[PDB]
Amino acid sequence: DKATIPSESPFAAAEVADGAIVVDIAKMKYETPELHVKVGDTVTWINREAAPHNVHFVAGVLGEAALKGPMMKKEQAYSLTFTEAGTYDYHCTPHPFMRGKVVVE
Ligand SMILES: [Cu+]
Repeated sequence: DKATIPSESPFAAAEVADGAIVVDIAKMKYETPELHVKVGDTVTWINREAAPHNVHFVAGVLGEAALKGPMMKKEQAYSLTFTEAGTYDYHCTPHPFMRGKVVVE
């Protein structure tokens, strides 16, 4: 695999780690839709909206299986720690017009 999951389920926005890089989910978009990070960085998405949102990487992107992130309620967060260089596309399962990518250098 190319990422580890610190918390399998969402956690409170106010619990976000120091050093995490944050991507806000607001205005029905990933507000940083192309994020560039380094190997070993933790990316945290935060849902600012009432509707649930997640991040979803299809099979073969972060590893063999799809990574279907948990549904984040309003003011919840979810993190992934990227361990290998690559370009990792994702989308929102309930709202698949929402697209993003993490580029790990
Ligand atoms: Cu979404």
